[PDB]
Amino acid sequence: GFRILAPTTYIFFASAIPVISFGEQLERSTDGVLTAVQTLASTAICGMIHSLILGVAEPTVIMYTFMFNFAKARPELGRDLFLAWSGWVCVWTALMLFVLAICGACSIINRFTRVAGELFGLLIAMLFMQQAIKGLVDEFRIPERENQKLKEFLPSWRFANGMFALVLSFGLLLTGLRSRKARSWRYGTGWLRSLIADYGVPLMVLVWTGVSYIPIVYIIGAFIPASMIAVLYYFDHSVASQLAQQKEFDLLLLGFLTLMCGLLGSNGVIPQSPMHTKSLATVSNLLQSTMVGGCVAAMPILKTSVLWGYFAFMAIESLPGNQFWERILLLFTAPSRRFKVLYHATFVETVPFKTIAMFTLFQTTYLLICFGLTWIPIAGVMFPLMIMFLIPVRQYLLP
Amino acid sequence: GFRILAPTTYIFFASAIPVISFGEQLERSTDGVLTAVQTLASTAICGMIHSLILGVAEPTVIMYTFMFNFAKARPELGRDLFLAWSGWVCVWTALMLFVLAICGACSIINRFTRVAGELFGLLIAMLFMQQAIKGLVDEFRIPERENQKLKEFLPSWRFANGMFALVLSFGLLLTGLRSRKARSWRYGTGWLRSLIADYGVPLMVLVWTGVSYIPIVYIIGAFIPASMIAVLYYFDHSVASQLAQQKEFDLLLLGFLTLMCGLLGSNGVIPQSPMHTKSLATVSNLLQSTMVGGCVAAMPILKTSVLWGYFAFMAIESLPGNQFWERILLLFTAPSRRFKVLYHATFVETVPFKTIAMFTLFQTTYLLICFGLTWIPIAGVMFPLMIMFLIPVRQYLLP
Repeated sequence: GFRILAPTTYIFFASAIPVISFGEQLERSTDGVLTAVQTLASTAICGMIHSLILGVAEPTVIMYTFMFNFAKARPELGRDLFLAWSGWVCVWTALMLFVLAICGACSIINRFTRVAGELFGLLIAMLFMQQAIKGLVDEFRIPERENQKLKEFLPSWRFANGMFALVLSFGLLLTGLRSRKARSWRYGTGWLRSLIADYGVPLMVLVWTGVSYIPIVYIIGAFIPASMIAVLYYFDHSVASQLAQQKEFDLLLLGFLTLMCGLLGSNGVIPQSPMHTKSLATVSNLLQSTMVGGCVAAMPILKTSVLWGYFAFMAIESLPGNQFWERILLLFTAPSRRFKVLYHATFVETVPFKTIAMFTLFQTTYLLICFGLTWIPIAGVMFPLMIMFLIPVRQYLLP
Repeated sequence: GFRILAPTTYIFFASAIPVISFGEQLERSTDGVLTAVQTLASTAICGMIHSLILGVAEPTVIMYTFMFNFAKARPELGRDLFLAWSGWVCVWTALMLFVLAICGACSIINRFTRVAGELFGLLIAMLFMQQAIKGLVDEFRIPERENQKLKEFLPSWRFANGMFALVLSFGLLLTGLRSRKARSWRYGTGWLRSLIADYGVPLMVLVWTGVSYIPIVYIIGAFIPASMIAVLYYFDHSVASQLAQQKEFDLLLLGFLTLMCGLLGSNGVIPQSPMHTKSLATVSNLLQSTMVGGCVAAMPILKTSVLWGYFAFMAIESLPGNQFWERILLLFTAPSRRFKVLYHATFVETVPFKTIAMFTLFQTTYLLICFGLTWIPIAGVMFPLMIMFLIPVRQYLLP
């Protein structure tokens, strides 16, 4: 009992915050049509089923968002219909997962984790910090979409938005890095050290929210996002398999549920799976996701610019756990101080010339291409294919 | 030419910021009677004379302030008179320096620097961070002393004061520590590294102010502060002598000038002297203090909650350069992680038992005594004597 209780307590909190974050990310991105709790169901239901991985990632929210752009501008699909349009999209999505399924899943292991994923994890954090800055911008004049001619808006912008967005956001960022850091903090007590460390992010929810409160032809055309989402989730959801079953220690299934949660209103999350596994070498998803059922009423009771402190924080968190970022820094670094960096297991002796680390320029080029393309439609459609066209091919081209 | 130009450029900037800070510290503490520039003269005049040390320290401003409390509450001395009351105080002050002078100066070297000063430097930074927090508080409702019933005040408090005090203050603190830090910043260019490091504090003036703008029986009784100020300035001004003429490489004079700058409207500054000396082993005060004459018109042209980011920053800066603080931390530290701290030259092998480092409790007790006493009059008078009564005596008592 007490043994599984600890991982469930920890992982529940570390899973809910980005899920409710992506939730209100839909409360705002989708004009209120998709709420903060409707995101909680797409994790809690499936988590309670399983007969970590499971959650709602930002590709889910970004292609939900793009679907919103696909339906809202096109003449007569507008809104209100969208709720089920996700359903008929999840028909083709489910069937793509069914067609490829375990047969296609057998091949995934070799290419993606070794070279390619480092671009994925960085595009997520890139666009995630961007959609943290837009959230900083939201604490001034966006109230128009929220309401019209309201008492709040006037001098809560150039003035009160300072506190609002700025203070609580970055303050949460800094004081919340105490979570990742507090284990080896020198002047502290070991018995409670990891009490403040492990739960440091939601503890900083409470701290910073105490500081805050101190004051159809188209249905045929729906095969494209399904087919693409297939190749995307084969990367993410099976990276949960490649990362939960690591060297340190029903792959189809998803489709069955895509039709479900598509008809009502999920994937293998990249950061969350690894934290779940290390508990048993020093069952359990139902307890967490039951308390995510408690988080459906707790996002209610819970009842905000700190959130963007998360968006940016949780964006920054995958910087050190990303060797292509260590390469982007140690690429735009200097020549002479580079010698003082003696620690750096990724360079190694065999390629002692920094010109042998020169390619990173092309990983970067492909990423900046994909990011310059994500901010626009058509190409905001085709960003996983940019990965597939270019990166599986380059492996032979490399030397 | 170019050789002295560099130290004058650096030291001018590093000297003005606290001097103008203490200046408006008087614009506010002394109800506007003592301005930001009247503090600049008490450095520039004397600096131009000398035939670093010289400046205005916070003991000067704190006993100027206490003199203000001595005159404002007492029935008929009130205000406007105060300007010259400092003069007749500087009569007794000058004469105390004259009476003790070089004869008394001969004895100062042995006691203070070795054990006692560590309490001084910490009481300054303590009360300095406090008077940074009061400056954070000033960006809301203090406008009453500034004016009555003004357009600014209403919703520039719970709202616009957030930005005002909070943002610019702590933001300056963090980004301004780039000054002390940027020398060994790894991913940077060596040719300009110290350009951004050395001038990082005033460069952060410009950065954060670009971020800001983005939007008589009593005359007989005057011998007490003179006599006390004597023993105080014998510590500070001669610590400038003990620190400029260190082992790495007109002691009376002050009195003559005390009568001067007392009649019109200074000391050896603790942090500033050492930075001046290391230039010549790899004359000059007139150039700096001439450009402080330029800072008299530049505090004008210059023409603010960032300042308190300094008060607190410049308060924090003397934490690492203070072994009694390293002791206060490594005193309230933990037992088991203390062993991992292996770096710590102050503990040493001879006293390997942490109970031999136990006394710090009495240094601390005397400091918390003196700070609990500084916030009140009578005892806010007698804080250097608390040093003299207790600390010169304890040296024999110690073991």
